[PDB]
Amino acid sequence: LDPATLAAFSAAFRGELIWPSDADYDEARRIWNGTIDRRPALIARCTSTPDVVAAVSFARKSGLLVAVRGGGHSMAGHSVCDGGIVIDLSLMNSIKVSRRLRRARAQGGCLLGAFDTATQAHMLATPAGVVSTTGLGGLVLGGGFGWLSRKYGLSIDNLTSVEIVTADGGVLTASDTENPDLFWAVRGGGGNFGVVTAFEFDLHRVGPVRFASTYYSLDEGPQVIRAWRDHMATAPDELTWALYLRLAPPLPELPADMHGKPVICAMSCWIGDPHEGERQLESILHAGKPHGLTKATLPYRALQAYSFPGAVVPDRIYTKSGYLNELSDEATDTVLEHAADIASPFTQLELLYLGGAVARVPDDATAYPNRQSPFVTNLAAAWMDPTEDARHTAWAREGYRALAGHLSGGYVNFMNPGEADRTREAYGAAKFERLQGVKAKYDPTNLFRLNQNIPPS
Amino acid sequence: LDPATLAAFSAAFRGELIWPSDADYDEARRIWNGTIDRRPALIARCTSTPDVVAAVSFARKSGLLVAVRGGGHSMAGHSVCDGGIVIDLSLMNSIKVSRRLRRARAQGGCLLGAFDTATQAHMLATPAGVVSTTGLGGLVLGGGFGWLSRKYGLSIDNLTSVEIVTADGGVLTASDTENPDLFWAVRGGGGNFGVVTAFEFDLHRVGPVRFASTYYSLDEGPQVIRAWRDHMATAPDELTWALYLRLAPPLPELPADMHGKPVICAMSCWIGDPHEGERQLESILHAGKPHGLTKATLPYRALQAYSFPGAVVPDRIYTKSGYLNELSDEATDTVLEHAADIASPFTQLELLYLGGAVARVPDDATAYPNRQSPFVTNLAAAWMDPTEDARHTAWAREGYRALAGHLSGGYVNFMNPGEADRTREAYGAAKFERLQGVKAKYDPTNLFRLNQNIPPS
Ligand SMILES: Cc1cc2nc3c(=O)[nH]c(=O)nc-3n(C[C@H](O)[C@H](O)[C@H](O)COP(=O)(O)OP(=O)(O)OC[C@H]3O[C@@H](n4cnc5c(N)ncnc54)[C@H](O)[C@@H]3O)c2cc1C
Ligand SMILES: Cc1cc2nc3c(=O)[nH]c(=O)nc-3n(C[C@H](O)[C@H](O)[C@H](O)COP(=O)(O)OP(=O)(O)OC[C@H]3O[C@@H](n4cnc5c(N)ncnc54)[C@H](O)[C@@H]3O)c2cc1C
Repeated sequence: LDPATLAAFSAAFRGELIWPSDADYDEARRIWNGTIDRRPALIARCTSTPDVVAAVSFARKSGLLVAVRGGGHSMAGHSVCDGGIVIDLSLMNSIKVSRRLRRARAQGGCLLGAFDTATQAHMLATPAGVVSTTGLGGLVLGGGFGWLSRKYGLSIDNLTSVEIVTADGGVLTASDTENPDLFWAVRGGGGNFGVVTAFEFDLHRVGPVRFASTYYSLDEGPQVIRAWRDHMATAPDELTWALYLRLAPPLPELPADMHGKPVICAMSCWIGDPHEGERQLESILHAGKPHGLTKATLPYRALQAYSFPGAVVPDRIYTKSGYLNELSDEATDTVLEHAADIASPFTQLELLYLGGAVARVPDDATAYPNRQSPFVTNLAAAWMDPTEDARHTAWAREGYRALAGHLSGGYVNFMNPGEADRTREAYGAAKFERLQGVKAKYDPTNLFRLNQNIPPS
Repeated sequence: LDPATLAAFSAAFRGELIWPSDADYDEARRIWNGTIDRRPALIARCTSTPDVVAAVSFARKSGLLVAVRGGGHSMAGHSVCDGGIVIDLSLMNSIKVSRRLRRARAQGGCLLGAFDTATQAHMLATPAGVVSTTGLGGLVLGGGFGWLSRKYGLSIDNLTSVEIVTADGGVLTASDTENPDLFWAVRGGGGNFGVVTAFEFDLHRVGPVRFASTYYSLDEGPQVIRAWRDHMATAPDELTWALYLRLAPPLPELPADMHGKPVICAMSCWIGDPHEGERQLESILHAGKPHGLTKATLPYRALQAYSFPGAVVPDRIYTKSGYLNELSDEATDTVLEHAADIASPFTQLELLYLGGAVARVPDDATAYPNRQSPFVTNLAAAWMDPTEDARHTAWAREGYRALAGHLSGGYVNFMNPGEADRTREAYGAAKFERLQGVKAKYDPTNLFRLNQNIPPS
């Protein structure tokens, strides 16, 4: 690099720089998806909005490929690059909560767990994903859903404004009253339009929630899934009920006989009065014979911390995901036969139901696509051994292929590293080309292209 | 203030200053103990170690009373002052966790829930308190105990070094090899010796833990508490079992007749193989009939997020606590009789058992006193109404007074605002006077006096 520019950048940067020669480089460059092994020229750990301005201008002037990293959970591996700069936000994880306002301001590098901790100090909360180690940054920019979404919508449905650094180094506010074209785009358009350094959210009061997790044999697979899809079609918003097909974990609540064998793990909660929730959950817990039933009344922060129970975190991941408008009987049996071939104990075939509040938002209100498709399926292969990559990748691909016509769209936040060309299909032509128009205005050179990328014009 | 001193301060300060005229003054100055209503001259929200150096030097030159704020959980209200400066660390909450080193470097404003999130990304953990909103900063400086402590010790038993800003504005490292007198003092000596801007910890791998919570009627109060005190005397380190006497929360797992009436809430976990945990917990669950039994195998981060059942944040608190060397039958009847008079649904009479790894550290190895007393009781009055302060406070004082002589020492982190004169008894003469000698060296002017204070010399 040009020393003057490198020196210039350094003069303006108060964070920590990690070079390939430094000691925390190999670990700083690893992301959650360990199949992605890349070596940046530079890792810039920003500590403030001025730091990110300096890093973005440096990358622009040097012509370095820009990776932005929040929590490192990209299933496509977008948060690390070969030979470019990582704009790493993981040290910007402060959150200010006003109890009086029911508002949270969170930095771009926050983890969900920290966010939930800070808001639950006041018994407040807003929708986010179910794994607490996930970064707020990439989750919100792609939409973000979890236990609270059927009641309160997507994370973007509770976003009130952002502070964002654009590719030319300027700091902008985006809200419904300031740069509203940009505010439209960041609500579902990913990292395409700049580095969000602050997210502001509306918060809701969420007290203890009745929660249940249990396991069904695949022998009862057809009636469980059918009961689930039938019930969710008319369920109240307060009910969330998700199915995860997987090998049974060797946990004491399940008989040793079931351990390591394909099962349906069913998790459900009631967002509302726990007494009503006890009644609602028990009415849906017995479509199959429930094994290893755990029922609890949990602080919301404890529900957020629950997924998923297990001795390790898988090192290698490959996901194939899409939406469904209906889950047909043919589609049910296909999921069940593919679940029966699960090989790794970390792999999950996820069946999620959204709808509710998410569905109620007008389709063009944000850049998030496919609100009106209630089902999400995610074949989430996960494993350890690098020499078994092909078998696990193959399980997720062929499951996806067997379902293909039932599936439409795609959640940008579940895309794998080979799915760069799924961007148009995911958004649809209308949203895609409106996003292209916002990109030509705020990122005309496509400085931000490590994402489900939207080329300008 | 003197405008050239202030102008120098603000020039060196990259954080936020909050003045009494500022919007968010009133909220920034509130702490968790809402009986403490104080108005600082200035709240300085630090964002880095250089910020803390600037604020500390500004306070010293200005002669402002210094309050240090981490998580705001001071039961004595030490984290806000009338007329001084709050050096507020709550925006410094970044955590670096290295999976290879099993190390966590945590800034001095971290909350436990953020720390546990960050370490559990690698299935790692280290002992801390049981409520995730507590500040790491004040908790560790007093010792720190929770679910992992009988197995792995106090938080200070896993602290390997700190970065600390002393009253003269210098930044020091303290460890077993650098400034070891100071390193002894900060491990149990509170905020007396400076502002800790970073804590480094050893981490341990902690996977799923078998957990149980249940409630006993006070009718069976005597046999439950006797079984508890008899069993813990010889329990393995892996078992933690705590009792919380309280009004039963109106939760669906409990019969409506028990709602709002005094009960023993018993929580236990096994830090180890969940199948062995299931065996161990069931052997201790049946000294009385368990009502509202919840059993679960939880990620450790979810165990940390669990406390407490009901999840309501009380506005007003008053605590009386001490250690016990033995729990006699007469002390047991006293605890049961006072619990029967609990008036507020947020109030708890806590019965904890430490021992284990805490008790195997030599007594003089740190400044934390009374490792050899295994029992802790905490009469924690908590309520909403400011016009009823006297009743709630009276319940706590009277309970403590009833216990009398069974109680010795006292955990500095459970002191109330009227307990400044308990510092000597809490530490004991030998530790107190050694701490004074460390105080004479590192804080001779007693600039840091909002704490269980140790005067120099
Ligand atoms: C185990 C696991 C569980 C999950 N659970 C769910 C869930 O329940 N619900 C759900 O909706 N999703 C979930 N996700 C997906 C998650 O939403 C996406 O992986 C998301 O992009 C991760 O965000 P991140 O900041 O952690 O990842 P990163 O790898 O850091 O970044 C992902 C993308 O966001 C961009 N980006 C990140 N931060 C910023 C920022 N501040 N400004 C601009 N761009 C940014 C990056 O450039 C990249 O394109 C899960 C993922 C994993 C791995
Ligand atoms: C609801 C609740 C549950 C609790 N649970 C437990 C538990 O399970 N186990 C346990 O051991 N304790 C527990 N505690 C007590 C806790 O350890 C003390 O309240 C502790 O002082 C909290 O630290 P803090 O930073 O949050 O509070 P603060 O009010 O911000 O600070 C308390 C003291 O520490 C000083 N201080 C704080 N941070 C720093 C720093 N970085 N450098 C120098 N000084 C600092 C302050 O000056 C003050 O004297 C609990 C408290 C509450 C209120």
